[PDB]
Amino acid sequence: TIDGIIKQAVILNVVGGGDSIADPLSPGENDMVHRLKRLEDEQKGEIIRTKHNAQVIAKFGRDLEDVYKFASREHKVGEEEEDQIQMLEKALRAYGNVVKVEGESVQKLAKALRAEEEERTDEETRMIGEYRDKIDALSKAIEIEREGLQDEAIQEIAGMSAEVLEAAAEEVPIFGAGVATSIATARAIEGAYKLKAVITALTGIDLSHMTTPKIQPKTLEAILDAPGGNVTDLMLTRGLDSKIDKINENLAEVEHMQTSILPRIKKAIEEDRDEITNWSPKRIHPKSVQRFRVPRMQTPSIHIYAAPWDSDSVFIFHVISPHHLNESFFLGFDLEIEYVHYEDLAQHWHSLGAAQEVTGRTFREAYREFFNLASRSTMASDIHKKRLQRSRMSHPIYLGVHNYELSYIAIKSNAMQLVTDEDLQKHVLRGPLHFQRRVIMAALKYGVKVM
Amino acid sequence: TIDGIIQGSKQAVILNVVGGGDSIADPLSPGENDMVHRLKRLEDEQKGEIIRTKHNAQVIAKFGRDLEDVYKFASREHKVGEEEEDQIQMLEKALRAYGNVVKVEGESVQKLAKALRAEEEERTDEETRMIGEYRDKIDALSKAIEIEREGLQDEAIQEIAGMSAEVLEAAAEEVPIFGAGVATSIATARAIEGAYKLKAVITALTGIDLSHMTTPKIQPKTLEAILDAPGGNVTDLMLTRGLDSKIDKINENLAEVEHMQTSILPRIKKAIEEDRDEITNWSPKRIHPKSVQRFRVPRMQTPSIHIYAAPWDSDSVFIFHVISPHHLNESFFLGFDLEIEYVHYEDLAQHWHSLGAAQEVTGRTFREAYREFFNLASRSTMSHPIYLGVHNYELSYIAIKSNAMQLVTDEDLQKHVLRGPLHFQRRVIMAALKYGVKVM
Amino acid sequence: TIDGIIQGKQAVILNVVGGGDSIADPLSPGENDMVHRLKRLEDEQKGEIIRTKHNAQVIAKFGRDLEDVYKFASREHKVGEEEEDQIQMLEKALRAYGNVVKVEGESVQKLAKALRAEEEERTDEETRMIGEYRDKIDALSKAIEIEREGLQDEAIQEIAGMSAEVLEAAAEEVPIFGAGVATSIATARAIEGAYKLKAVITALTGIDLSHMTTPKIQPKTLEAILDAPGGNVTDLMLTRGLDSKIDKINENLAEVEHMQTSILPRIKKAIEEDRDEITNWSPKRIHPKSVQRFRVPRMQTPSIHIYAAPWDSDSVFIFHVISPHHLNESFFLGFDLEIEYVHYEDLAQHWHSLGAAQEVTGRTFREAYREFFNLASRSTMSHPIYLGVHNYELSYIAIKSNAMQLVTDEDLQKHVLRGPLHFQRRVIMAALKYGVKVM
Repeated sequence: TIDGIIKQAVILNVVGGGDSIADPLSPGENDMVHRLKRLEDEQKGEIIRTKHNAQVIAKFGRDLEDVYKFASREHKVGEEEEDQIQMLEKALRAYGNVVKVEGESVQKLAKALRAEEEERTDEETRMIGEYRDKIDALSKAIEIEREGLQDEAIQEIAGMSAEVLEAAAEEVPIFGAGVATSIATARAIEGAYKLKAVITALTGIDLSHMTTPKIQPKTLEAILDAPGGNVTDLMLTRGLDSKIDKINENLAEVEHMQTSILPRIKKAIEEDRDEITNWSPKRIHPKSVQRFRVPRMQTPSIHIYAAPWDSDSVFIFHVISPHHLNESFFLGFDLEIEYVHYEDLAQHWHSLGAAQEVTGRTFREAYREFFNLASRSTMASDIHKKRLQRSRMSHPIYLGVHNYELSYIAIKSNAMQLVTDEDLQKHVLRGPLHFQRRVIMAALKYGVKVM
Repeated sequence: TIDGIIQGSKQAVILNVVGGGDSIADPLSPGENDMVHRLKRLEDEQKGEIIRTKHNAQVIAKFGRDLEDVYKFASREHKVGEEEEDQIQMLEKALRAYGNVVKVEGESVQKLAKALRAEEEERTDEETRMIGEYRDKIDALSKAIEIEREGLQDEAIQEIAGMSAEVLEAAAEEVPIFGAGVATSIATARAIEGAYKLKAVITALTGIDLSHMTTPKIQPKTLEAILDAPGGNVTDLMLTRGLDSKIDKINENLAEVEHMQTSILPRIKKAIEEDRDEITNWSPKRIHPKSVQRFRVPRMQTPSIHIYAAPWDSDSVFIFHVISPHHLNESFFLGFDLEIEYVHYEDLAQHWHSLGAAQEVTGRTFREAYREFFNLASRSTMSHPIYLGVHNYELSYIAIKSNAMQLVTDEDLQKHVLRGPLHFQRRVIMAALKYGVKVM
Repeated sequence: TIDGIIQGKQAVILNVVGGGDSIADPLSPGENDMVHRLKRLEDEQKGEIIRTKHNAQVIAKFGRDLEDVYKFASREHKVGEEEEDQIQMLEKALRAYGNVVKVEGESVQKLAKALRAEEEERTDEETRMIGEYRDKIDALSKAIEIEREGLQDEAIQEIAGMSAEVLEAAAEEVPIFGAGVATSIATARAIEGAYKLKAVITALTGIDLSHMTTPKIQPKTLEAILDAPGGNVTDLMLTRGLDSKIDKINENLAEVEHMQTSILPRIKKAIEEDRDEITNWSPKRIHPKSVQRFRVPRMQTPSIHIYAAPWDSDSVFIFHVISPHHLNESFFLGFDLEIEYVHYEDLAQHWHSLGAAQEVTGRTFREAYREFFNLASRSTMSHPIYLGVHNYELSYIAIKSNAMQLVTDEDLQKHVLRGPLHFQRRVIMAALKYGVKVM
């Protein structure tokens, strides 16, 4: 229940190609980053499919094409009508199969990087060579970007388009090798074949959290850690271990869906046999699957809340972890009082959540303390104190959602640095207040490095 | 004219679904309002590719090859010389196709509505079937809304539920034309119109904006009835309230397209023949932009929620000017000064643009309306308002009017609306104008 | 270097909403980012229609090279022995881009030349072509006429509002394909985008080319239409817009020629130099390592770069507009709306790889913000907060001329600063990008 009271600094992210930030207090901008991401991923997928369909089928199996065809090409009726359970199983299996292939590739490269030099095979030597050539490009890019900064800057380290970022940053491209416009990542392949899209379409279960970042913050940090000097093989692993963390987190989610939730969906279909007009054993009726609806504010994302009074200095993050690790934390801000709150919380009791030992406080208990502790600060004006006291007896106003790309543990670690690292706290709050709020979001999602 | 006090200083829900549902915006943000339209167009174009690929044979079997002809002209073929398309024949084809799609939608809702308000014994086997299938979807929506309601904090103002477009179609769409109970395959009349670029081509050839001719993705009165019956099964009669709201909008759309065909189409034909000797290389097969500027509505007189700001630096003052479809040439004023807890309402006169049907000459000018508004507002500080832009609405004009009416008269509404950051309060007013809020 | 005091009828942004290029609040990093994201998605959807409708005619006119660049970008992926020579590709895409814009340029030149030629001197086809251009201008005039009497007594906003397809039909002087058929008009900007020419150059080299574009409407064309109310715009007056277009086309042509003669040879050199610095090096591949030599810092790209004050102020914003690399020029344009203050200053040339060398005059961007922030901070040394980028569509000279009117035209200064401050900032952006006309 941390109530910590708050040179060049860089957001560990790339603009253009990289994932977007938003002002936490702007519901519109947060909604639009998701809308734009979906439209951009759909246009990318057409290129992946056209370029690589034969090779995707050869590697991952025709199941991926089957899920794609069902999603957007064919609609079967009567006797030929698709078994939607068989479809749901197919899409879950395909998603898990794509991410496990990604994981194995990063594991192999990570293992090779921490395997002396003499001990490395010819192909281990080859593969580290190819990875280091890309890292050299990223290093030179970051070098040129760094001396372009003003004496006192708070901004993202670099700026490259998605195609340039894939060519330089993506460690283990599945197809597309060293041809720009042709690089096919596991995230691109999943999106192209609409694997998550179909799982969500059939079950109502949101899976936006099951993704990977386009660049690893710890990779960027290591490049800055070694200025001109070549980043150690060991230092590179930090980024690669962050990636495997997220991949394993994704794999555990899909396995939790297959072993825990899939059996109950099957059960629900047979139970509703006499509750549904023209019931079919081949169809998942929306009625049968509302059993597994998480409340919109309990999905695995950064949920943003505003103060119940007119304030642009107060915002609450409530970040929820994947369902299999049924965890969440509170991160509150009052920039007018230079105040930051952190707290670990209890587990939700929604259908999708895995059961844990019942420790931690309620989100409700957490916002009462946030407003309470704020009203006690010596820095607070008599007007502000009275507004915080009114808000405390009041409840926070839900704005919306902002999906995160790192592991839940890494977002937790990012939040921890925002509450404890006092050096961080003084390079973050500079410039227009609305700009400060974006920077806090960026610090929560990726991290900032001070120089 | 109605002028009350939005008293500032329970739970209140916006009758809309996030994700799948139509978007709101801060009225004072011109950028966000512009981008909701841009994003909607891009999302509808991606959806249309799936509708076309999955259903083209069945669309042609049901609505006729005219829809495919409009699509092909819009985005697949470009004919030249002797084979060059008669653009009037095209304009007629697209208007006819649009009208044919919406009349099929209307007939389906009518049939379901009629069945729902028929004695159980009186209902046919298929009427019993169809109400069964509709109720199964409503049960899903009810359970969804039930789970969503106990997730709310003690004091919340937000949208009732959150589901993706594909989940919302499966649970909310009463009369899917194709796609039955297969997610990713449900084809609505709104999806079919968009997929075949019917409005797109009418606008492209005439310059006439038709953004207003749409249907909502969920009926607010349907959501209201579900909340009206907590766990308890919504009455068949109660369900009709949403279905009647839908038929209102469909009939409103049908009257617009009929107004375009009988009133405006003849004058466009006339204008082409009149400009015979005013146009270099004139063709009877081409609609020249010169000939069709006669029918240009001023950008601020289109059927939408038009947003204006105060001529001084204020984030508390904003004016809605909502214009009805051209056939019902009506509009109203809805002014806000949140600093003074003030709301203005007023019915206004009819515009004299080409597209407007003539009415009896009552009501004050928009100019007369802002003078009073700004007079009261400037007391806190003649003034002319700053136009920000447009925000298209999905319900009937009558339902938006009714929504505006509740913002001026329902004092219980006024006290749950202005809470949190002022920018958030402005979005909530927009949401209340577009969909409505229910208090609990 | 000019420092003036902004002072304070109808005033109009010389742009069309819907179909026309977007503005943004300079102090909103999100809205600036999203206008670019939306533009790319809209251009990709448009390109599918251009390709499907016109592929045979594009190949007949410009050659199969355009289709080859498109196919490489989004349709095929060759491997092993059959793998594409990425240098041959880069040359092909640069050649194709240059070939499309030079065809556009020649068409505007021909129409411009005809418009200045005395009526008797004009050929039958010169008479035809001016007739067709004037019919479109009449449509634009009537559109603008109807739009003008819809304005309130005191209005500051864009002159007109039409969708892209309606704007192409009425405004685009020299459509390459699509003639007088809405949904079918193919501009050089549409054709370039459809065949992913710049997309592939950027994808292979990392060099941003967002600046190489044309506006969807010429501000000087709109100005001339307002200059002649009901009265027919003179042939000579129309040329002002047509000369602005040729300015931008020639600016684009000089950039691509600068890329081909100056930068392309060094990229080829860099590939051979890194022969022993790259694991599994190929003479057919452009490795990202080899092309970082030519990376412009993100804040030095040819765009309107926006900076905020290092303190909490919504009245202070700095434009730093950078010209195309071949004309290695830039200027500073600072605003403090709380003090009614505007700063202008010409600056020095950047020393990034892509910049053509000039004579070493002008002050540093750092020197420029020091003074700006000094005067501004008096209301409250300081370093500005970078927000992001906003690409411009007119010639660099025309944006410079637009900035000049914001600092010197005192009549302009009093119709711009009216209404909510956030709205005022958008209007300044609009005035910088297109211009405003007062009536």
